[PDB]
Amino acid sequence: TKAGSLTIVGTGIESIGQMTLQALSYIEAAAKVFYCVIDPATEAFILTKNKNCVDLYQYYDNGKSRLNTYTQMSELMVREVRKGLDVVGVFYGHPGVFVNPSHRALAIAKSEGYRARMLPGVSAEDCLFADLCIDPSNPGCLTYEASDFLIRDRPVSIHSHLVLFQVGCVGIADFNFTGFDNNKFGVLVDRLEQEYGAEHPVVHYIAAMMPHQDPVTDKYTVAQLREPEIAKRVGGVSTFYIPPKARKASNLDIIRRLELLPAGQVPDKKARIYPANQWEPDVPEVEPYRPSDQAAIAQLADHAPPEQYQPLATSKAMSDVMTKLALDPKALADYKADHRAFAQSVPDLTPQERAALELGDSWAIRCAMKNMPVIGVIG
Amino acid sequence: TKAGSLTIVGTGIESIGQMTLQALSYIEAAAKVFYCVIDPATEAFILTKNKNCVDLYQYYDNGKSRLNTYTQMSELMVREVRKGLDVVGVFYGHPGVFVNPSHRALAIAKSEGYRARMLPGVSAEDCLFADLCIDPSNPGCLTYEASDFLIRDRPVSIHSHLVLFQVGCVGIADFNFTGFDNNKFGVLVDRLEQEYGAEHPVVHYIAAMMPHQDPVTDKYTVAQLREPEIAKRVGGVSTFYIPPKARKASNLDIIRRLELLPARIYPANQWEPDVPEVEPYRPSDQAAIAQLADHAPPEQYQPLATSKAMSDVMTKLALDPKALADYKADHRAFAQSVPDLTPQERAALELGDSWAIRCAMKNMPSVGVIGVIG
Ligand SMILES: C[S@@+](CC[C@H](N)C(=O)[O-])C[C@H]1O[C@@H](n2cnc3c(N)ncnc32)[C@H](O)[C@@H]1O
Ligand SMILES: C[S@@+](CC[C@H](N)C(=O)[O-])C[C@H]1O[C@@H](n2cnc3c(N)ncnc32)[C@H](O)[C@@H]1O
Ligand SMILES: [Mg+2]
Ligand SMILES: [Mg+2]
Repeated sequence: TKAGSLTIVGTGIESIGQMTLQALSYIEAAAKVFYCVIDPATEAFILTKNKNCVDLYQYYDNGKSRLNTYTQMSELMVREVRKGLDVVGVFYGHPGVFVNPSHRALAIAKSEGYRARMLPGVSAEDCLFADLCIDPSNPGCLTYEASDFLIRDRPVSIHSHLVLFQVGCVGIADFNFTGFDNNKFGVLVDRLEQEYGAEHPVVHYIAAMMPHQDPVTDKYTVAQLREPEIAKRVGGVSTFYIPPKARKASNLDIIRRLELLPAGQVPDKKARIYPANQWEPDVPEVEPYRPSDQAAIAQLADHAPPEQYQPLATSKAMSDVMTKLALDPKALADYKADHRAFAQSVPDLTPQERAALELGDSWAIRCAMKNMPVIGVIG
Repeated sequence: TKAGSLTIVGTGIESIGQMTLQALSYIEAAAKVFYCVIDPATEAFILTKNKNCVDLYQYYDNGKSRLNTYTQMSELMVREVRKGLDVVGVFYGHPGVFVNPSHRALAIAKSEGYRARMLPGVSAEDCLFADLCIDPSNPGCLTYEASDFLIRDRPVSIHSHLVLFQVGCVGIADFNFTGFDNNKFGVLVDRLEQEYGAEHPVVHYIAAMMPHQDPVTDKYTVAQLREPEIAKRVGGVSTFYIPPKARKASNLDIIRRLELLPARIYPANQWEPDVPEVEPYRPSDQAAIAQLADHAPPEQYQPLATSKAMSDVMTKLALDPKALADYKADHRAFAQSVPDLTPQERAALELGDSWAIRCAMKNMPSVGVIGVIG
């Protein structure tokens, strides 16, 4: 085994609360930490959990290309990996969603034979779905970088959700500590008018960064984005959400191939899943209590568990070790190095529990933890 | 005006580790918990954190429409809200990403006048970006439900990433405890052949659910998906990633209006067909690295300058839901009861404005919110 590793983790968007349990445990275990976050409470919190940190944010500067900064950020991390150290990089949100230097550093580490992994986090788009009360499933979601959207003439879909990141720095390749002069913003507004029309809604979204703050969820017309006092509200942490303009027709040939309806029958056009998208222009709210809904609610009074339902029935020893593998990176490493020896080290496991842990297979652990007489489709 | 609330939270995809600190703290503080997760170690963990939990998974059944189950799930949660209680619903991953009952329950609670909020979590798409080593920024990302993709003829874009959820149950409305007979999967494969070609890559992705497991990241051709032994590997936790065919050329009219020049970023997408190796250390990269020797902190860079007392209270507001509720009820009273704050710190907390808290915690030299790493 070659010494040295790079694990890159996120902190989420809202200070501290949106960090994952595994991001925290890897930060605490690291030999060195490199971080890039944009609120002071999160920075202070990281500095309590590890005493060998470097702030990557100081490698930005007024008038400096962001590409130069990114090469510097990545080289600082890989230099320490090359000394045989367990290094952790930290980026706000999800560390691989609209983040350049993380992909670069991990690809270099991997090419040179070091252990390299990214742990996912909660992005600004994850926050958007939660705060605007939409699901990417209905009716699909397109996500772009705003400048790229324009330069490569990326296609819109007026029947699906559209999300645009980096709307506060259209055509801007450098940095300033105070803020951007977003004077090419009109080029974006022109594209939106062309595709959606002057009166279609655009939602200006800023997720709350502090736990007591409310999110910004302000609706404007495409035309209203040319007013100055409205335009200056769009900054470095602004994202746009553009809702669908219309509903796309169903394909009858596909409906028959999928056997969803027989030949001769057409879908119910006036049918929608509750609730309606609140941001769409002139769309009425759907009824939550149709007769079929009301009948399902009646069945609750009766209801008991089905015969094939598998209730949880585990032990303290088993639950404890499974929790430990998720929260203690050193215990995980030991388990992976030798399943059998780790399994024999754990007190109080039953023969079936010890064997299931010895194997490590998903089927085995489920048999050991559930009363028997992988399907999670909630979509 | 009215007692009772609903907060919906997620657990992430990989057992326990991918839960957020705030999802955990709201689960602990709740009067009643309702959960729907799909591995036993996460279920066991939830049950150690609150004494009053109900498993929503028992409302599925063989040959029963998933729609009927979703209506029952939402009504059970809102019933406890109507009793004036603080209720938490828990769904695996992000609780609003391809999840029907969460949106339903939140919309009903809001319309009736109760407090209602969703806290975001780590989705299967978040895991996909991390494990396949791709960024939705480059070159854009389209995300669809596989059956909806077919039924409403949703457009493909051959120059952007494509992600498809629910590929294991094409055209299937009901539930079965054993698994799906995914016998309409061929209709999906036909659309992908029409749009991308028989030899184009499709990556079959399953994120690790247990902390010791490896992800499934198996690359097939579209044509290979017709083979019975390959098709039957696609199940209830399977997602597809389809990479771009090629790179789209820049538009000169727009380049002129943005005032740019009339150069691929490292690293290249490993999944895209016939993409060459990009050099990590070009001349410009080598010169950026040389500058690290003499580098010092910029003049307008604002180093953190805070106190133990101020850091502690900001951490407390993020990790203690009842402390947050107390502060939001009365900023003055809360700030007065925090020991050892400076006058500037106490006044900043009383205001609660972002500008005030940032001034209190940083040195401002001779005010920005600017995090563009994309
Ligand atoms: C360099 S990127 C980093 C994104 C981050 N890694 C994430 O996971 O969301 C910066 C862009 O993220 C989005 N963003 C960051 N903070 C946000 C917030 N609080 N609310 C809404 N969008 C935000 C904006 O579009 C911004 O221009
Ligand atoms: C009902 S949805 C729930 C999604 C969940 N809320 C999330 O945040 O990802 C079920 C679909 O999620 C995706 N999914 C769930 N678990 C997964 C895993 N471990 N790896 C890849 N995709 C997964 C699959 O597309 C699956 O058919
Ligand atoms: Mg990534
Ligand atoms: Mg949502």
